[PDB]
Amino acid sequence: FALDQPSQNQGEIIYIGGGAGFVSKTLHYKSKNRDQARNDSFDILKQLF
RNA sequence: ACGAGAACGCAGCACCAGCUGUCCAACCUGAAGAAGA
Repeated sequence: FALDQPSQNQGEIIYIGGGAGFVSKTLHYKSKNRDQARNDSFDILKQLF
């Protein structure tokens, strides 16, 4: 209902634990472009499911 | 009727005394329960 999600506060956000998403598991989209990172993600996830 | 006969190379005696199989050394290195249940 709120989804405030405080942001830009000196980077104080950590996805600690699990059962949240597959983005925190695979690390290639922090050094690519949105279309390019999603293309690489599609290439690597074609082998899964 | 032998340069002969008779005659134990034998008796006593600890291969023993002292001496750390010790000294140094990490079972140690590298490694998400996620993911479309």
